Amino acid sequence: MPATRKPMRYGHTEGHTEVCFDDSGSFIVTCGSDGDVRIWEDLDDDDPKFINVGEKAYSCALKSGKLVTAVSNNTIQVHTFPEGVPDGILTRFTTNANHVVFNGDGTKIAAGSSDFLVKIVDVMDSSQQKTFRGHDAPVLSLSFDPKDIFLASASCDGSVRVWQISDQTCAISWPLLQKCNDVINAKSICRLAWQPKSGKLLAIPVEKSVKLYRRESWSHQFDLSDNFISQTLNIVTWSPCGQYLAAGSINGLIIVWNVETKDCMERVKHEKGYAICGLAWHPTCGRISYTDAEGNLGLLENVCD
Repeated sequence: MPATRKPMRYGHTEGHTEVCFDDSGSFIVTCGSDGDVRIWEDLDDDDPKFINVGEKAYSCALKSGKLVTAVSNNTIQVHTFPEGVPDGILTRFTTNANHVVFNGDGTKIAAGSSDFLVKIVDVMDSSQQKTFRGHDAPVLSLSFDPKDIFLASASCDGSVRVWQISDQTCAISWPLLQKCNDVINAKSICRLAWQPKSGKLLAIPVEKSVKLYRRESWSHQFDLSDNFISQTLNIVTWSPCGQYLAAGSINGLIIVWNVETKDCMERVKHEKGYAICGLAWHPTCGRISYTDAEGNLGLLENVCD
């Protein structure tokens, strides 16, 4: 039986919209350009709990009861979650940040901004910060190595780079992306993702494929492709076991692969063809939540049934 696509529902105003599951897996958590973070029981929840994090949210990450958001006063801030108690400011940039992520155990965050910088900050001690310098245009996306050795970044300068966290050096850079000056002009936000457990592979959406590179050697392993992908892939996310990978395209396609066998497990088309800009795998079940550039929220169930 194929994955069942519940009907998408309105989540936020139009614009970039992110999604994850809460720590328990019982809730879907979205954040959007209206500056709200919404907490949904499911897609039938007509009264989701809200956290007003600012006038506009660019990105949100959630781990172990800490909600970290990039908002339009150029700060990276913290709230407790789901309570929503303000818990301070972790760092700032001279412009907005475009992505913020937690590391594997939730003790660190990384953020990337339109002033080209990447910063890692200790969640419990904002005085502990590391800055990664080298990108020549806005940073689009970040992903932590689960082994806490490396951090990957994708940028409007056309590069995907891997950084060594301990000394902030650049271990490798692949010129895989199209160049542009502003995030609004990016063909793809290239929401790349490290493989969860071993971190053996880094998955990068590039044109109509997902490219898999091996850690430490930075060698290309193989690509995941499909005849149904007709427009650029925007975002990937792994199943928590590291065995499956989902990708979302700029024209609304969601596709799932078994990464070991490269078998295609699922394909789901967006009814209106909006770009997938948020995508998340449930922590324990075959369930994938996703959000699109129009602010809508969807849910796939019985994934890889």
